Amino acid sequence: IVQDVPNAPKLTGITCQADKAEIHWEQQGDNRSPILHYTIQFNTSFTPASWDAAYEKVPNTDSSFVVQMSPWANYTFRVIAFNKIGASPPSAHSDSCTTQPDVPFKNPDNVVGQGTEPNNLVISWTPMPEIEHNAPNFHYYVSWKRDIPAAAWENNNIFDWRQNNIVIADQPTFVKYLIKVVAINDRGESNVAAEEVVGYSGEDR
Ligand SMILES: *[C@@H]1O[C@H](CO)[C@@H](O[C@@H]2O[C@H](CO)[C@@H](O)[C@H](O)[C@H]2NC(C)=O)[C@H](O)[C@H]1NC(C)=O
Ligand SMILES: *[C@@H]1O[C@H](CO)[C@@H](O)[C@H](O)[C@H]1NC(C)=O
Ligand code: NA
Repeated sequence: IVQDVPNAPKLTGITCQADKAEIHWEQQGDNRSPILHYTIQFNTSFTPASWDAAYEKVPNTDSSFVVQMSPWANYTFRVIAFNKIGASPPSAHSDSCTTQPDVPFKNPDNVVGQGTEPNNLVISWTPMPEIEHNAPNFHYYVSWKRDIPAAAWENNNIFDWRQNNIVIADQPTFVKYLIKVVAINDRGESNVAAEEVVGYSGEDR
């Protein structure tokens, strides 16, 4: 038998719920090599040119699948069929689903407090991409204080979601600080308590 990758599946419909979508499709021929699994890909209005995997290796017996959707986003999906020869061209993309705003569901990862020079303290974190913003006017709220009884938190709003640090200067060398980096948007601060990270001014811990 002469084999080839499968034909593009036909996306037949979609159901858009508040926090999930059910995508439906019909395979269109396996060109003589049984379909092994499907991949459901998705793109958003934030990064429309990027197609990322919503789910890989979806069973060959499924003709529909439920995928989770994050708050404040528009999503369109497409399906690719795979057989031993390889991947089929993608199906046409689905109609879009729009999700409503909510508070952020996480705070930034990799929070570090460390000086780069003797008398400063640099607080850094990994920026959260737009799909994690969850509502308009997303910003980071950075707080810090010396680990001294009665010391008050000093705070700073960072409205640039791509910014990954703040530099605090005129600090004593090698002293301890308690630090927090919280995600906040129009709906409120995130629903997960941020970890109080221990940091040190100067270059040593
Ligand atoms: C996901 O990517 C597709 C393109 O691969 C987007 O579809 C294009 O959208 C523009 C309008 O923004 C149309 O003018 C083009 O004709 C589109 N056509 C398709 C046929 O490719 C789609 O809008 C993107 N999804 C989201 C949510 O941005
Ligand atoms: C969704 O698409 C509409 C229409 O293009 C746009 O006005 C809106 O900004 C988009 N929303 C998000 C969260 O990307
Ligand atoms: Na989101």
